Amino acid sequence: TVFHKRYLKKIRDLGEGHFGKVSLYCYDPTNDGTGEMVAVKALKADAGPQHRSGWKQEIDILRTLYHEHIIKYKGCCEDAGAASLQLVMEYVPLGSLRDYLPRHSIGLAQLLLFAQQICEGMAYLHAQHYIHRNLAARNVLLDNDRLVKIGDFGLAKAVPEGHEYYRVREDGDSPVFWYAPECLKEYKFYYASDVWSFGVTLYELLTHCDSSQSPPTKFLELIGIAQGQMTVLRLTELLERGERLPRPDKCPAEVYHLMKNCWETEASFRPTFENLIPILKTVHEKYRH
Ligand SMILES: N#Cc1cc(Cl)c(C(=O)Nc2ccnc(NC(=O)C3CC3)c2)c(Cl)c1
Repeated sequence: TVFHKRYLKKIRDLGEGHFGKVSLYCYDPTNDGTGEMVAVKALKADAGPQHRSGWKQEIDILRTLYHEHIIKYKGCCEDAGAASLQLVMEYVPLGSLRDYLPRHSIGLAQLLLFAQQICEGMAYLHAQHYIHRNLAARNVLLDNDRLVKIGDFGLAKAVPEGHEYYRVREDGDSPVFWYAPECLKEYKFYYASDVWSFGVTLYELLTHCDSSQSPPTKFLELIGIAQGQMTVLRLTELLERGERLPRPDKCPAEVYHLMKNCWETEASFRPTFENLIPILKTVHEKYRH
């Protein structure tokens, strides 16, 4: 699929991803205004070869993924000004849950349905031999009150069939407050590491993405702000001591125990995304009416 820059009409900026900005565009070749709304993710024109290779990877991965709980790849547009490809994705009407939840009081059963859907999209992603490496409520988009879609794949990587992990490197933009201890210490990302991040994402939905209850806030309240280059080391240590994010207000005790099970120090003790699907289907059924 191909898109033409001449027919793209900018509405407003949607935000910042891993490898650039996301903008709301009205693709209208008829010139009336009835054209379909598209989310266009662009690579910054000033980025070096280290990001240009990572951006091409993001497009390639999203183009090969097809699932109801994963943002749809619409096509590619030739960016004449940046000499790269502009990622054309579907416009998810309600946006990210990080922006949606603090302003819209969403029921317990409804949030449980979202987590179930995240697990469904994540199980497919793992079946296609890919790790997300950036699972957070910030990267979970809402299409309607009963439908959720996984957003950005800037940090997503292909796990080669022979191995169960992918070796990561030192980076300042790493979502460390959503990362398992094995990613922070041994620099290894397993399929179980995405399950740890889901547990954190589930914690966010249950707090209604309240920034004062957010993972960086709660962990920095424990670590402190005057720890030099040892913020991640102090994070690794508290996670080893068995310290975890607190139970959100009105969150059921059994749901918090599922969270803690996604937060097992040992990667092998953590449930897979396939194990979580029938479990969340039942928990959602219990809390619905
Ligand atoms: N960090 C980060 C981060 C993560 C993601 Cl996944 C996005 C993103 O792609 N958001 C999208 C995509 C498509 N439609 C909408 N929809 C809306 O924004 C509607 C409210 C208007 C939002 C952004 Cl911008 C920043």
